[PDB]
Amino acid sequence: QANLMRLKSDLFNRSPMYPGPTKDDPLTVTLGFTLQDIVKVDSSTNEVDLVYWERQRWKLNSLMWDPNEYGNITDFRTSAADIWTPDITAYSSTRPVQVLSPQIAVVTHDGSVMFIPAQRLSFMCDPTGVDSEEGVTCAVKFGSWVYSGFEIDLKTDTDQVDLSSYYASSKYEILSATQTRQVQHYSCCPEPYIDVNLVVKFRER
Amino acid sequence: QANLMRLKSDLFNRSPMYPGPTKDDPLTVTLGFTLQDIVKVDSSTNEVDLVYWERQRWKLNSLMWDPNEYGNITDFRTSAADIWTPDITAYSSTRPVQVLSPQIAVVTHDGSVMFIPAQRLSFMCDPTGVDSEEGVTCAVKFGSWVYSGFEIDLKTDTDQVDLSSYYASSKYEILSATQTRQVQHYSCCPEPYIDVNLVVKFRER
Amino acid sequence: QANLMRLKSDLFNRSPMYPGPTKDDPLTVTLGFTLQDIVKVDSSTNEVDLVYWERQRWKLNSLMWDPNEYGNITDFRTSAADIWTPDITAYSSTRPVQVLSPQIAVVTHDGSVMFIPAQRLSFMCDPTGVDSEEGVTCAVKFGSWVYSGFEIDLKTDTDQVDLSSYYASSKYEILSATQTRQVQHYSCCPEPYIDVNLVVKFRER
Amino acid sequence: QANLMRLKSDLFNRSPMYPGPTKDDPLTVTLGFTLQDIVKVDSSTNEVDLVYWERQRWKLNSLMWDPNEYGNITDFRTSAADIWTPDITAYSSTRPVQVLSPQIAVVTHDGSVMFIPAQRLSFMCDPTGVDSEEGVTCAVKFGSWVYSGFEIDLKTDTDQVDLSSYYASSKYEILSATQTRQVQHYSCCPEPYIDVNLVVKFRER
Amino acid sequence: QANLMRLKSDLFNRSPMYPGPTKDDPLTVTLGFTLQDIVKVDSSTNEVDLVYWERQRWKLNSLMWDPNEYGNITDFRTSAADIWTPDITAYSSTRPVQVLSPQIAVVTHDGSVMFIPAQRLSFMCDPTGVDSEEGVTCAVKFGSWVYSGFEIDLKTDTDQVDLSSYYASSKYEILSATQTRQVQHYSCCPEPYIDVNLVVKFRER
Ligand SMILES: CN1[C@@H]2CCC[C@H]1C[C@@H](NC(=O)c1nn(C)c3ccccc13)C2
Ligand SMILES: CN1[C@@H]2CCC[C@H]1C[C@@H](NC(=O)c1nn(C)c3ccccc13)C2
Ligand SMILES: CN1[C@@H]2CCC[C@H]1C[C@@H](NC(=O)c1nn(C)c3ccccc13)C2
Ligand SMILES: CN1[C@@H]2CCC[C@H]1C[C@@H](NC(=O)c1nn(C)c3ccccc13)C2
Ligand SMILES: CN1[C@@H]2CCC[C@H]1C[C@H](NC(=O)c1nn(C)c3ccccc13)C2
Ligand SMILES: *C1O[C@H](CO)[C@@H](O)[C@H](O)[C@H]1NC(C)=O
Ligand SMILES: *[C@@H]1O[C@H](CO)[C@@H](O)[C@H](O)[C@H]1NC(C)=O
Ligand SMILES: *[C@@H]1O[C@H](CO)[C@@H](O)[C@H](O)[C@H]1NC(C)=O
Ligand SMILES: *[C@@H]1O[C@H](CO)[C@@H](O)[C@H](O)[C@H]1NC(C)=O
Ligand code: NA
Repeated sequence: QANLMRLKSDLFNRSPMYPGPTKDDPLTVTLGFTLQDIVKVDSSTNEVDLVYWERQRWKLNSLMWDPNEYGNITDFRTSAADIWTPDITAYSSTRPVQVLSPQIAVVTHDGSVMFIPAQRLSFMCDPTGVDSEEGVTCAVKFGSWVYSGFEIDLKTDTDQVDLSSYYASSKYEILSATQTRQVQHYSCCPEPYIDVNLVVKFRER
Repeated sequence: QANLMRLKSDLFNRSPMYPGPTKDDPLTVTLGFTLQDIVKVDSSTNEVDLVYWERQRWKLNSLMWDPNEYGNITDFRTSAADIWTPDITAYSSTRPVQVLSPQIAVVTHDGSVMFIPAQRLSFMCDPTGVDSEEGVTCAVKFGSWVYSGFEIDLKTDTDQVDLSSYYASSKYEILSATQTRQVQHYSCCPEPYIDVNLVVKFRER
Repeated sequence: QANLMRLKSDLFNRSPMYPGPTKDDPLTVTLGFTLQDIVKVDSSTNEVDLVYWERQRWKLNSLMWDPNEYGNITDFRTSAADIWTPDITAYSSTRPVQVLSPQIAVVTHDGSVMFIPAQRLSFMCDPTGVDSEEGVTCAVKFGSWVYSGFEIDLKTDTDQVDLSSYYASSKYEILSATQTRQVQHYSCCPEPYIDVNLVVKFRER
Repeated sequence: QANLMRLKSDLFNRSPMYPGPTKDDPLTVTLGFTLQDIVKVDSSTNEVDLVYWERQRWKLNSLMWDPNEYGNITDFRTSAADIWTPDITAYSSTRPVQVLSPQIAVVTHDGSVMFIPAQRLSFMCDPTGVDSEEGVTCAVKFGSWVYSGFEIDLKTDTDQVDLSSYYASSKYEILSATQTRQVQHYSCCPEPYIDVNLVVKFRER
Repeated sequence: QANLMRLKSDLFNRSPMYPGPTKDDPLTVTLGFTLQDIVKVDSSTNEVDLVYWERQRWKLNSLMWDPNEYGNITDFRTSAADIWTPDITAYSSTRPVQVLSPQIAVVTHDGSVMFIPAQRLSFMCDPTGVDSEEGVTCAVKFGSWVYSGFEIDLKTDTDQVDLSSYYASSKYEILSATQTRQVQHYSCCPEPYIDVNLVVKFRER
């Protein structure tokens, strides 16, 4: 708490805050999902609720420091409201996402930030076939809402969704879960937008 | 990050916020709807729920700059709470509108602002006949709540609601989707009032 | 915009906020209701849901200005948070009232304020007989919570509830809707309180 | 209004907020309840919902003033957020309480404060026998959450619950309703613990 | 109350905010659960709702003080927002935890802090067999969300969950309730994490 108080002051109070990436200084955000449980399936309205962890990672020069000047501190924890965060969001949610975890990020001396919110999400899915052997497939896109591919690019560290914390006695079993970076060119806008596509095939019991 | 900080502070920290339009200095807000899905139909209460993107566009002289002065930044993204926004509301909602996307807008050097919140709206519609071949038509009007057409004029770039992102496997099919500007030279108050009427015709299957 | 910025700064940033009325300087608030729809009837809990606009009007000398001193501005819109508002509330709600419109008010140069929040309200009503030819009668009264008649008085411009914007395809037809000034005395307190009684008789179909 | 603003400035700005009661300077909170309706009874979850008013009264020397020094002002109204309030909490709630009235308090020149929030409360109650003629009895205790009897004392003005505003067409019929101060000493601690027990016997029709 | 104001001002305002523990200056959080009721069991979504109090205890050296310098004050109550708090969270919640008690803590002159918030938690649990004589078992982990064992270790003053406040007329009786410290090693990280595993076996009637 000696040099850690002095470090956080030198980063947040003295210096201004990141106003977000630009075309001249773009940013790459790494995205990884941890599927925990499929909680609800509404066939009357086509809604499916997921509980998942959202791994987000990015790096800013204006967060870097030299450990030898701050008690050999390599990393720290702080409120996610102390730093800038990307506007990563689902394209087809039907309700406001609810947050299940503390909003705290980890900041490392290279300027890399690690932020992993646990969330609950209702989204659009016709769940017809979930009670069959073949199951049913759903998909929901995640990406920046207002920044283009020239300002925020996405990447994944793997095409496989982490299922190592999927709830055992879940009403549903996961057949396949894949997260896949796409580059989307919409008819509305001259700039492309980049998303990671969370695709899940699943079935009952 | 260097020129953008200076730009954001010159625009926001060096002038009081735009107090809004007046009779002498009216404003034109362009409006457009993207129907993503019809999410709920209640024939017992006559409530229908929509998920849509509401595109709002306007231009302010006080938000103009010369890029040459700012490292040739032509546009930037900022929190919607940094800038003035129009009081566009649905005239027949039954529940508070729920925001599904980040509250971020796009400001351009010409002074223009693009703001597209994704939203869930519950409004008044008798869905009787939805299970017929002919379907049922709902309608909901959007406009400024407190500004007359003398301060805020409305406008659409097209009469057709954007259906390019409509849920491929939706519970309902859209038969027609129109967005129409309407002007009341009388609405219980001696003053011209303007709305954009959203008319949606749809049926089950 | 230059003059309006100045008027608002002069009103809101150079004088302490109005501390509300007192016995020595009372206030009269005008109240009117516009019934848009009866959205829910629950005979198992005796709750009825209304959607209405509540019109509130009052005058403060501390909001007066001479137009000549400010570009001939005669009136402007501002956030309701910028001004004092009366604590008018429904007496028999069963759930927190929900606001459906922007919290913005019109201020006029003579010091008059017009504030019209659209709302959804759940209140105590036994709807027994609503499917009868005669119908059922519900009532909810609205008043200040902590200001007596010596500090806040209420009046109405008409005794008839505005039904000109009632949903044409509502589940319920309105047989009569009145709004009446009433003096209430409580056992706890000597001072009388003033409210406005909203009486609505309606039926199905 | 000049004297009021001056008085408010003197109480809330020329001084720090009351840090709360201590063992050297204890405080007595008078508690009284007003039952308005019993709105929900869930026999499967053992939850009952009340709509009631919680009357709290205490007196601070720091809130005293001589009316002669302030143009004869003997009392005023002000947002509950401007002053300290006791942590009177229900001990067996199942859900967060929902506020139904404005949060304004009345402050009298003797330093006394009167604060009466209207609330919807969900609490633990096996309602078995509510349809019988003997009905059912439910109870919920109210007191400080973190202050012992050494810091906050509780007191009632009467043992009868105010039924003068009980909903006339309520689904239920109140057989008895009492509010009783209770003290429980413990062998580990010299500090007593104080609560007011709200006991309601009721039945259908 | 004069001494208390000066104490709180010396500890909070004339001192930098505690930045949380590190590898160098780690922290031990003592954890305890008082179970009040099992309020909901959903067998179609595998969700169980608990209401409980969560006793948190820890000690900062930065919150120590000499009572002799501040009028023999041994402890005081203050908002949980005035001080740093551990990010203890449930690992398998399905909805945001709902706080039922005031967010106030107690700080002792030795620097120790006791924080006991009442809560409603929804978590993943297959309730299959609850209506049987053997009953059913649920488990939920609680621990820091961003800190490892190096920064935060957990402790329990006992291994039995307090059932002395369990609702007597509950829909369910408890068969066993344990709170047991566990040390994990998730594959993502080379550092260990501490958690306390609340395990509850129970049944109807
Ligand atoms: C990820 N985001 C980007 C692409 C679409 C969804 C969001 C919002 C944002 N959308 C848009 O900018 C957008 N959408 N429509 C239908 C338009 C029509 C005309 C002009 C702009 C737009 C950009
Ligand atoms: C966009 N807005 C304008 C047009 C109607 C919808 C909203 C509400 C606003 N309403 C009104 O201003 C309004 N309404 N009633 C019944 C009144 C009676 C007397 C004076 C004013 C009003 C006007
Ligand atoms: C409209 N108002 C609401 C809140 C305060 C003033 C009035 C009267 C009423 N509340 C009262 O103030 C009130 N009620 N009871 C039973 C009391 C007992 C002692 C002192 C005051 C009261 C409700
Ligand atoms: C207001 N309070 C009451 C209700 C819950 C919150 C607080 C905590 C309080 N509990 C106590 O602090 C408590 N209880 N027992 C049996 C003890 C034995 C030794 C030391 C402390 C306690 C109970
Ligand atoms: C369960 N966890 C959460 C809460 C604390 C213990 C652990 C550790 C912590 N972080 C992680 O869970 C975590 N980190 N990375 C890089 C991951 C990659 C894939 C899956 C999970 C993670 C948060
Ligand atoms: C508390 O403070 C007083 C004042 O200085 C001190 O003299 C005394 O030791 C303490 N209390 C007792 C035991 O008198
Ligand atoms: C755009 O502005 C930049 C400022 O660095 C300038 O270097 C550049 O010349 C400008 N564009 C043109 C016309 O080259
Ligand atoms: C307002 O209007 C009057 C009359 O038209 C005009 O003479 C005066 O200059 C105006 N004041 C301002 C500042 O616009
Ligand atoms: C209160 O002020 C008025 C004068 O404005 C006067 O009637 C009265 O004397 C004053 N109070 C007392 C106690 O005199
Ligand atoms: Na009243």
